[PDB]
Amino acid sequence: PQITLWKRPLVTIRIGGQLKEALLDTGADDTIFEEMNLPGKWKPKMIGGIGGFIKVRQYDQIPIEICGHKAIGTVLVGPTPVNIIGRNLLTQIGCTLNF
Amino acid sequence: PQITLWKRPLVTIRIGGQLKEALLDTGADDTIFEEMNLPGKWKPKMIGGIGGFIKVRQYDQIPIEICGHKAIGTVLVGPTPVNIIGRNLLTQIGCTLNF
Ligand SMILES: CC(C)CN(C[C@@H](O)[C@H](Cc1ccccc1)NC(=O)O[C@H]1CO[C@H]2OCC[C@H]21)S(=O)(=O)c1ccc(N)cc1
Repeated sequence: PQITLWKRPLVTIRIGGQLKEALLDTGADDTIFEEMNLPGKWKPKMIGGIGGFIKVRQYDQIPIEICGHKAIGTVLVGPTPVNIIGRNLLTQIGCTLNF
Repeated sequence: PQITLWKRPLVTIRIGGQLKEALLDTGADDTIFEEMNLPGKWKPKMIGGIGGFIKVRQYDQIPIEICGHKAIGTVLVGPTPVNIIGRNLLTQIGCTLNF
């Protein structure tokens, strides 16, 4: 799709068979979801944003479907204000900025 | 232009006698720049993201030039680690997400 930016670019995603809303976020290097259960091993990690650093759980090679487009990559779980799809997955679905 | 997302979407912007690098950020509601001393009236504000909140000054009707495209609107100023062009100005320069 072509998505304009008068509203937040929130899209429904499928992750672990569950539907969630997430923000397409070109200023995020990484993908972070609010607290949820994901299967398999995770690695403790820390990441920084505008307001400081947080601790997250890093899950590798997680399939996610974003508006019907498949990605498989790293998903962090931690105290983000909203679920965010970052460039690690936006690149996999072929997303670009255009003006 | 078309900007891919393999790397951070940093572009040159002009805000006064300052040429700066800023992130084209679909996950940011409003433009926020690193500490600088802009002219007019303003309003204190707190903006939140990963790690918590920062205090900023909100300035209105500030003209900026983004890759040669003119914009004019709200610019927040505060201790952000990265200059960010948010949706408030991305819309004005005709920027969309496409996949
Ligand atoms: C978390 C988002 C809902 C909101 N943020 C914009 C977001 O794009 C920031 C923008 C950003 C970019 C770099 C540094 C700080 C903030 N990215 C971010 O936090 O990404 C994190 C996940 O991937 C990592 O890569 C970048 C930081 C990590 S925000 O910076 O907090 C923000 C919030 C409000 C406004 N008006 C402007 C910006």
